Amino acid sequence: MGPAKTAPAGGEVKRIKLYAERLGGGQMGYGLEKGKATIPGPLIELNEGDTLHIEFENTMDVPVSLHVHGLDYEISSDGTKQSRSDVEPGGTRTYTWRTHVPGRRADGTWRAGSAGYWHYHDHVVGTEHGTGGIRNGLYGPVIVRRKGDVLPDRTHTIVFNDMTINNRPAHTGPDFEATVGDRVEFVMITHGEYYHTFHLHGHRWADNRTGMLTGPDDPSQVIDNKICGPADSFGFQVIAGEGVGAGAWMYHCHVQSHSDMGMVGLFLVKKPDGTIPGY
Amino acid sequence: PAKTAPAGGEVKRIKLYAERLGGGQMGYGLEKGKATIPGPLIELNEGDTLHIEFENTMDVPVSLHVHGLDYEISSDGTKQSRSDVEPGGTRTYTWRTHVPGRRADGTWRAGSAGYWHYHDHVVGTEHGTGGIRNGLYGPVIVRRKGDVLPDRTHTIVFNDMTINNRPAHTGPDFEATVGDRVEFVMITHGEYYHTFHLHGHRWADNRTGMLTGPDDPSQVIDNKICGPADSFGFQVIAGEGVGAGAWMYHCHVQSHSDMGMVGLFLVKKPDGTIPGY
Amino acid sequence: GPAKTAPAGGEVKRIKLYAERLGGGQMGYGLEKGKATIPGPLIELNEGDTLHIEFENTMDVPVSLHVHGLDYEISSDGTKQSRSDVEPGGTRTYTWRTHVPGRRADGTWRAGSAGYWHYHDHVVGTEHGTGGIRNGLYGPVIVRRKGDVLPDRTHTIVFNDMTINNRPAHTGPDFEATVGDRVEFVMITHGEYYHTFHLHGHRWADNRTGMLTGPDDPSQVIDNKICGPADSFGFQVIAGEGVGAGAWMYHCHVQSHSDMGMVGLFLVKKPDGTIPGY
Ligand SMILES: [Cu+2]
Ligand SMILES: [Cu+2]
Ligand SMILES: [Cu+2]
Ligand SMILES: [Cu+2]
Ligand SMILES: [Cu+2]
Ligand SMILES: [Cu+2]
Ligand SMILES: [Cu+2]
Ligand SMILES: [Cu+2]
Ligand SMILES: [Cu+2]
Ligand SMILES: [Cu+2]
Ligand SMILES: [Cu+2]
Ligand SMILES: [Cu+2]
Repeated sequence: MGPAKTAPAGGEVKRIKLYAERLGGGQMGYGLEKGKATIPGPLIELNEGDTLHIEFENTMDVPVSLHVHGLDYEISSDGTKQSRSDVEPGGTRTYTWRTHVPGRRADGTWRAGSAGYWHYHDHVVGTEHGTGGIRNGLYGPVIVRRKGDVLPDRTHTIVFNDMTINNRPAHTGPDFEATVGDRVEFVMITHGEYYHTFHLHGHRWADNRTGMLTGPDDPSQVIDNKICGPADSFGFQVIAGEGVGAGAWMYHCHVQSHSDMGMVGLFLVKKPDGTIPGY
Repeated sequence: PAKTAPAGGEVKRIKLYAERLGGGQMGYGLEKGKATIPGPLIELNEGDTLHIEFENTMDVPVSLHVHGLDYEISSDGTKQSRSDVEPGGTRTYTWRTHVPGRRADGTWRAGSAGYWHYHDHVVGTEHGTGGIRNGLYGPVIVRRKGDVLPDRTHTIVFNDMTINNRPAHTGPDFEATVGDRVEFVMITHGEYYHTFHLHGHRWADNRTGMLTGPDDPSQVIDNKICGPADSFGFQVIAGEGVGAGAWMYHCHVQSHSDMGMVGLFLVKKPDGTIPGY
Repeated sequence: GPAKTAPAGGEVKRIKLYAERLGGGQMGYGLEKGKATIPGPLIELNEGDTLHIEFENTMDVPVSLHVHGLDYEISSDGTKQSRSDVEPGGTRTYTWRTHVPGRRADGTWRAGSAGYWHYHDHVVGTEHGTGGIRNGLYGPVIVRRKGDVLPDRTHTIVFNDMTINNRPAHTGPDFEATVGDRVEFVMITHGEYYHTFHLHGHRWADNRTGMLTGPDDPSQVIDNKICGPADSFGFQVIAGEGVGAGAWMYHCHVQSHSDMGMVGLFLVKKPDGTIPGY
């Protein structure tokens, strides 16, 4: 275990493509290429100061939109019908997201930077709030890193969408694998009608911007359990198995009927030899 | 720039009336026939004392209960403490506030500063379920010396399934000009949890809703879960980095969105116009 | 006089714990047979302490001990999948450890174990402990950091589904203090529902200790807090500070919940023992 890799300064202009596609069984998803849509959608990362142009195409037969949390966008990128920012069937649009660093305002106040654990999702499918689109799966993680932020080995996204994790059948996970000592990042997003409490066995994080204590000064409560509600996003990083060891470490919503009905997954933490004790 | 709050400590006095409004609604007001939902904004600087000369203008008992401020049990505003007000009655409710400081035990005593609220504790039940439903609630802000002052303050209450007891899809909308420093007080009441969301803007989840400086670890959010009696606030620079537009705020619980808990933060260009609206 | 503070930890400690049936379908944890309570006994450790829990299952159904926030190996997870439950009549030793904060090799700052936590059954009735938790097997755990301020008294309030501590509606509990006492509350939530915890006449910081660290701590100061199953938090107040003696209500603020009896009293006495208006 050596010194942490950290995020560099941003400010570069970046470009991707995104498609909205019908998937099997009435689901809909975002993808970086036609035929490539996933639920959750592709993870988008940026460094504070980066600009992102998303060349967007709706391949479906209903209007769809891309709406993002926390980042800078003009009203023309709001991704709503009210702002005439949605996309007709077979149409395209360029959505532009911007980000900025923190800094002293001319009025003496300190302007918060864009950095955080955020998300994007449809605002027009089935209702003008994207209720149907979100149900069907159009949602995905966005991470904006501040310069100096600690980088993980792997990032995993867990979305509680109504009664499902990542729109999966009950009791299907997903499961994520790590090796003891790995620095693992989780993005935790909630959607739909219901409140949840996210819980992770054998690990804990700080309730704050990065999910990690900035040092001894940081008062933030340290927690393994966090209540969340539709459109909430937070994130954190743990050292897999730290002080605990290898094992199949459950994560799950802690609402009792929710865990019983199956919103449950495994953080599978292997010994260096690839074996998991007691699993 | 950035006007700030002065040091507190004055003794202050206001009149407050509970009154019936249209259709089974009830509200607090600063003058008879002037009641509003939400009630009048009460602002204090830490150390201030507030004497409230309270008159119940209605035909049923009512009370005034406040969160976070200093009050003796006789100002609790409950039946249980015999602090409520009979129909037609008057009472003086007293709220006090204090600054932070070191205690004799060595700990750090938190001051009164923050985003708080008041509301009835006796109407319809001994928890004020009927009164709160009917609209007796209002915002209270206590400022610490040095706190940044806004240009305008707006109160948004999620009360059960309504915003400020309005009919669905009625707003309210609030207007601003790009660059204005705008304060929001966000209160929740009733039966249900909600998630408050504002397009195009973000705030720090902390006492003032703003980062204190480069060392403040607080998560920066546009979406916040809230339950009955939850109280928070923040300030934004209107349109900062995003420009003008009709910027939606709304509950993010999907059916609540769909059922009309929605409003607009209307941010005008200097010329008074809103793009896309 | 200066507050008492928590000492450095690092001792190896040991206790016995029993799971046992109580009246009317209730189940509880206890320090001695016949002694089970709901909530179960308070367990208090200093960071670095190790705790060996010598556990006996007194009941006819398998039961388990699962804990939040503390370090434990998978063999102390307390779940069926890890084969850490305890057969009826059986015994097992569960081991919880704790650690202090400090720098990692990678240069980051490792969070310590300190906090307000809880333990409960993971096993009875479903493999999430739904029956067990409903029956009352849950309890508070506090892990203190060296230097943390210590109270005169600690009280545990658990919102479990629609009850406070599995008590009948409108039964409290009520807690007594004298004006000026330093009183600690551990607030835990279990079951199916979100709640909001509210305390009249007092307030705390929403943060690790429930108290502001000093003039630079940004944490919101609150009298009202939303919580959901398995959330835990705690705080300490000076009873009656700036307010005075009185019967100070606490309750869930969801209106139907308070109307239906999730309510209790923080009874703050004058030094002579009397409470005004009560
Ligand atoms: Cu929206
Ligand atoms: Cu859930
Ligand atoms: Cu657990
Ligand atoms: Cu959203
Ligand atoms: Cu109350
Ligand atoms: Cu809502
Ligand atoms: Cu949004
Ligand atoms: Cu209240
Ligand atoms: Cu579990
Ligand atoms: Cu409740
Ligand atoms: Cu209250
Ligand atoms: Cu648990």
